[PDB]
Amino acid sequence: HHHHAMWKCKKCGCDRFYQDITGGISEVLEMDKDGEVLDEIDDVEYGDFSCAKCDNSSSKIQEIAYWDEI
Amino acid sequence: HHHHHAMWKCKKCGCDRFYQDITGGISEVLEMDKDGEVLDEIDDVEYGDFSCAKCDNSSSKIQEIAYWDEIN
Ligand SMILES: [Zn+2]
Ligand SMILES: [Zn+2]
Repeated sequence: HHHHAMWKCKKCGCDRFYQDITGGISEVLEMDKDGEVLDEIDDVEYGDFSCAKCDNSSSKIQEIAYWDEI
Repeated sequence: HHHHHAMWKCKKCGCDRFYQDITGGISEVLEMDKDGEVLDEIDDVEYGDFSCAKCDNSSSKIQEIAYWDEIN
């Protein structure tokens, strides 16, 4: 289910991509007297993909990248 | 462990359950499918302001919206 292939930036050839976290919410389950969250349940919203080398970004990886099979 | 030392309580509600906003950070995709779906990811979330789960009393500091009770 892995190592089947790889996406590559259509502009620079990088195969390592980011995904912006747009927002979300944390359900704090435990905190300490000093005020630090120790246990939580996050529900992050994911956003546009980006290229680690050139920053080519879009909502869909397809526009910014191609699938190179191994 | 500090996991039962006590509880924070809203200075308006008395509620002990708080949220923390996610201002948003960056994720690091490590495995994506031919369909374009993320499998493995390393998220670097940036957290924001606490908000009471009832009041909505909110601040960047839990100490401004709540007080620490003590289980003793
Ligand atoms: Zn690129
Ligand atoms: Zn409250």
